[PDB]
Amino acid sequence: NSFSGYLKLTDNVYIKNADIVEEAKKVKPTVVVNAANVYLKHGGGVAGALNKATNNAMQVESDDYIATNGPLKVGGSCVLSGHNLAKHCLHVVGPNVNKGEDIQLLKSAYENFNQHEVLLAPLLSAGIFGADPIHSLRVCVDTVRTNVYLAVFDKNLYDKLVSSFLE
Ligand SMILES: CC(C)[C@H](Nc1ncnc2[nH]ccc12)c1ccc2c(c1)S(=O)(=O)CCC2
Repeated sequence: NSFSGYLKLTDNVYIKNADIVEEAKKVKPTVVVNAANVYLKHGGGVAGALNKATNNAMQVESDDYIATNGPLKVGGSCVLSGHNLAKHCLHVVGPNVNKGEDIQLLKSAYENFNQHEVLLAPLLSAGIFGADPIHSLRVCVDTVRTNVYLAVFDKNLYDKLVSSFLE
C-alpha cells in the first residue's frame, strides 16, 4: 500500500491523476477495484485495461465465477484474485446511466468499498457509464468510510474534480 503523490481530500479519500493499472504496479495494493459489469465481461475501458495487465487471467477466472454463481446485480460486487496487480480484486458494478440504470445505485456501489480497509479504485460510473464525475466523487466522499485512493486517468478531469471539492 505504498501510495505516492496523492492529494488528500478528506481523512479517508485521496486522489491522483494516474492510470489505475500503473498505480496497481507501483503500489502493490491489498485491493484494486474494477469498474465491472454484471457478467464480468472486461471488454474495454478500466476493466479491459486491468484484464490486459493480467494477460487475460482475470477474464478466465471471472467466467468461471459467473458459471457457478450467476451475474452480479447493479450496485453489487464480488471478491476475486488480484493476480499480479493486487492481493484481491473487488469487482464493483456501478450503474450505467447511458443504458438506463438508476443513478441512485451509485451509493450502493460505493458501499461495497466499506468491507475493505484500504483500496485503490477508479471513479465509479464515470466515462462511458455516463454519470456526472463531480457527482460520483461527492457520493464517494459521503459513502466510503474506509481508506480509498482514487486514480483518475485524465489530468483535465482530475483538475475539475479537485476544484469542485475545494469550493
Ligand atoms: C473518467 C476516465 C478518465 C476513467 N478512466 C480511467 N481511470 C483510471 N485508470 C484508467 N485506466 C484506463 C482508463 C482509466 C474512467 C473511470 C471510470 C469508468 C471509466 C473510465 S469507463 O471505463 O469508461 C466505464 C467504467 C467506469
